[PDB]
Amino acid sequence: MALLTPDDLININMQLQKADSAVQEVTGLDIKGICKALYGTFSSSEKVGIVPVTSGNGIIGNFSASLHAITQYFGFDSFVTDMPDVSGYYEAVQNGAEIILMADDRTFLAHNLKNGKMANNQPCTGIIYAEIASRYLKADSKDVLVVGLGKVGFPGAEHLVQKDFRVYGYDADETLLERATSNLGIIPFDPANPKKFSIIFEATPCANTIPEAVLSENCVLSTPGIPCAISEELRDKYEVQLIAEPLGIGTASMLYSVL
Ligand SMILES: NC(=O)C1=CN([C@@H]2O[C@H](COP(=O)(O)OP(=O)(O)OC[C@H]3O[C@@H](n4cnc5c(N)ncnc54)[C@H](O)[C@@H]3O)[C@@H](O)[C@H]2O)C=CC1
Ligand SMILES: N[C@@H](CCCCNC(=O)[C@H]1CCC=N1)C(=O)O
Ligand SMILES: [Mg+2]
Ligand code: NA
Repeated sequence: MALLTPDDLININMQLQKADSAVQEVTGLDIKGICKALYGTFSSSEKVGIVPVTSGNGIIGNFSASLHAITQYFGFDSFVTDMPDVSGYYEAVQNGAEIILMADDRTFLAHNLKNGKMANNQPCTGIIYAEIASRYLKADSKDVLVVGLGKVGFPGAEHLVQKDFRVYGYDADETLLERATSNLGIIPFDPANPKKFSIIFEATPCANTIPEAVLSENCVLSTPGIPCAISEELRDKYEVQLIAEPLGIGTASMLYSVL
């Protein structure tokens, strides 16, 4: 388990703007366009109730405020409830929320009360970041390297397999790698025998997970992982096109998936 810190979420609007610019450079589409390609949906000022939750480690500084900003950015009529938890849920529904957005330490969900669709942050984040990686316009290859095969990584890899990409996967935990290979049919990546990729998807709570020998010039690294999968030095050396943002892209994926 690795949760967001208040420091991760400083100037969320600038982080989102930069991420959107990067996604547009890499794919030719903005985040809205990516969500449109994934789900066929667009926002129509749907009312979104954001409920703070005191469960477990409790309320995270900047979390609800960031969700407030993210939802407004994508054109939703969002609000944050005064009360937390069940009282907050009640408040949200009474105040006309169509979509409920809330998170404890284990689950971050979006529930559309109008159509009954419900999203989980983990697969939604994996899918969108993998989708963005795969749409790299100057890729020249359908080989994709997936580093990290957990809650976010596995559904990302699954998506890429469904989208007919040649998926190579690595996880430091042998069992997780074996599970991904036997359930998805991905190619197990051997770090001792590396090849260069133009498309990399990483979902790990660790730094320096992308070895130099894997990088090619101008390669895309699409990663929700925190901290950054690659050092500044390696990122600069190979002019890596980085898509990395702490909350907004995954939240967009959730919201557009329930429309
Ligand atoms: N930016 C965003 O919007 C979001 C970010 N996150 C962040 O994404 C990260 C991943 O989340 P989950 O998939 O839920 O975590 P997880 O713990 O379910 O999966 C992480 C996997 O990475 C593997 N791993 C660790 N070090 C490695 C290395 N050096 N090489 C290869 N594999 C390695 C672990 O064995 C584990 O299987 C976390 O840092 C989390 O905080 C999570 C949700 C949304
Ligand atoms: N209950 C808290 C929110 C806890 C969210 C923890 N989940 C994560 O950190 C996920 C979300 C994206 C990256 N990891 C609150 O209401 O303030
Ligand atoms: Mg994100
Ligand atoms: Na990382």
